[PDB]
Amino acid sequence: LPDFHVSEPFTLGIELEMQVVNPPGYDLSQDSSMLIDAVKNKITAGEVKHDITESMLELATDVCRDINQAAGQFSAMQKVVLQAATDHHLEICGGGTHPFQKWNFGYLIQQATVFGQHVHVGCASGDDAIYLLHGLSRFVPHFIALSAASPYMQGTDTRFASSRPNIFSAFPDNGPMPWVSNWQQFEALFRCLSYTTMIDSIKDLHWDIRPSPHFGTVEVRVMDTPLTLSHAVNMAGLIQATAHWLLTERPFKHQEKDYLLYKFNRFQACRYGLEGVITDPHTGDRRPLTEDTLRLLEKIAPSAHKIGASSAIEALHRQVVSGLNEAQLMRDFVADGGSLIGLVKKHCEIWA
Amino acid sequence: PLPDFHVSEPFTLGIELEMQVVNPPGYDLSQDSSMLIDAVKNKITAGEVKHITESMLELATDVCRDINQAAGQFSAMQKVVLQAATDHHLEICGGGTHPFQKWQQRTLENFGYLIQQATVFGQHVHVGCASGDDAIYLLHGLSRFVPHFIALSAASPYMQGTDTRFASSRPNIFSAFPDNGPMPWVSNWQQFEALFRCLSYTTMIDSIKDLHWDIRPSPHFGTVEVRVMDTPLTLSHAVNMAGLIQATAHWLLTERPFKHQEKDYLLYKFNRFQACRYGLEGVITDPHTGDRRPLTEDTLRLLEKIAPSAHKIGASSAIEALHRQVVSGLNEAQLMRDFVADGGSLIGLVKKHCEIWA
Repeated sequence: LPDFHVSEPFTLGIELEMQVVNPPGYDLSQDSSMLIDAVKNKITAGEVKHDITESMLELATDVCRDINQAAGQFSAMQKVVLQAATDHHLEICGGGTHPFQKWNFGYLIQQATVFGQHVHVGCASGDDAIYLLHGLSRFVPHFIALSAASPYMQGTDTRFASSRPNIFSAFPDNGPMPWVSNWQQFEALFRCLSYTTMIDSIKDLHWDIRPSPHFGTVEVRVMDTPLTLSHAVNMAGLIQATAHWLLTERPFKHQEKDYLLYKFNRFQACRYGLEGVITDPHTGDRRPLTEDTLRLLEKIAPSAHKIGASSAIEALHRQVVSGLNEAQLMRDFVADGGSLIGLVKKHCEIWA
Repeated sequence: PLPDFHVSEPFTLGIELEMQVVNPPGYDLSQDSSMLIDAVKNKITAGEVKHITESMLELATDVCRDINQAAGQFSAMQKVVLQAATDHHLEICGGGTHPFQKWQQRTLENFGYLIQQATVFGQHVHVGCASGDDAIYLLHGLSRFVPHFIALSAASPYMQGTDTRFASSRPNIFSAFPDNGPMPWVSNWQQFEALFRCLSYTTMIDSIKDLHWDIRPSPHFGTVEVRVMDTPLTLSHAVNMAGLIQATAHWLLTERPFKHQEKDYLLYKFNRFQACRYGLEGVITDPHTGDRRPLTEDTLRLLEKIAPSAHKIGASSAIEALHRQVVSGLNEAQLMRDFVADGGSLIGLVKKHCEIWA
């Protein structure tokens, strides 16, 4: 593995996997490679690629300093993209799963395509990356609940706020990174994992949060892709302010037992969103995520000012206080008599 | 708190087989394994026959001293069950999954669509031990061969009518639950209680029985329970898998051949996946040395180390039959695939599996 790249203070990078739908039926497209081959010169900052499926358009920012910069690169990418979409009679929308799309790892891979948002935070060293990773792992339940946007799967209400994460549960590498206390221990772990033929690079390990020594960042990849660009930017600010608070204040001394209930709390967030309950593994104390998330928001507020994300922190606070659950909001649209086709159309208009 | 760990006679055996009750002439999972059970009330001389899941019949031996006593208790329950079946026009067969069946507690609330799949069927083996520390040592020893147990028992390539491409797909059914796979690491009984105390702080678990681990300790029965295997097509195989586990348990606790450390589990999920997907053709990788070898080869090394222990406890037959299987280059999953490749239907396949069990 290469030396851990020394990145600039808390740099930021965002990747969004958007859905490409084909009107008027509004199911996922399969001919969206021509979208990239339509913006292959119409994007100055950031990057746009596509999956092997052709139903996903990935937008990525370059390395930014704050959410205002990310927001600008996304805004500029959005105009071109929307133009190309219209030019090809296609539409773009966010969300963790397409509501009705129906589909060697055999059948595990034969499930509908899903859409996630990844956020990269710069670190100065490997030991800092490891500290940042463990610190962020504590709020993964919170990051999932705040971004949950995938209640529907193949036409049925799964009851989950975010069902997308269930699609990877059978894979060996799913979930939290195995524990390591520092960068040296991480290199040994990666060395051991590399023994299998399945693992050749870190890119192959789909942990919820993973470090990158080549880019000098820690990557959070547990979130559903948001319905709007602004919410995606706010989640990124949230993660950047938490990173700043963790690394500058070092509020915790990380212990393996901090991860004991990691999967149980992760499940509660996927299944119930902010109404899920988080349990402390050391004391057994339980708290709804709405309450606990408000406490995270108040704790990282000063750090949010410092790196320019206080506006994201304030908006997330307003949303937790009022409820605003996209999962439910989708269910209400449908409960009010709207159709899944209509819901996808609504989401296309919303993203624009 | 958890019960004190019951002092069992070491190496005794308790076996459970969840059998499939199918309905001719369509051969789908039946919804009457109840009237069949009520038909065998009392008839069972030793052991027990119970359901949960109207398509499932569970055959459980009592606590046995050796595999022969076990082969005995099953053979007798089998005759009884086979006759009750005949009188109700139902049939019985093994296998980890029903090849074409499609789906129709406080678990629904929590998991929703995740548990609304097809019924899966496993063989469970309980090995008695003297204490909690011994149970922990025994569990870690057995965790090293979980890939071997799965591969040797693989018999669930089909799921809901479709070929999954796995040898044993049943072990994935619980991949979405927070407590599936290997038990979190603890080094002795004292730490295990601390582990269980932690886990029970959550809503879905108040007892050892709510845990979906591959291998689970039972302070109540005074046993270490291996629960990763698919229910085999025959009773002889079920009995032979129990003898392997018993022989390995004997080798582990008497020779104490490994010095257990958390790093031993590092590649547990990758090796577990290789077994599920390719059966004995799977490759096993050591996390320490990085050595890679197919499960066929590794299973033969296991059979060698446990031959002496098997002789003393009366399970050499199990070991020899397993050895022939390993070098036979044939596996239930491929035999099911060949059947279908040759023109057979999944329905025909189930009918054939009922004739095999009988």
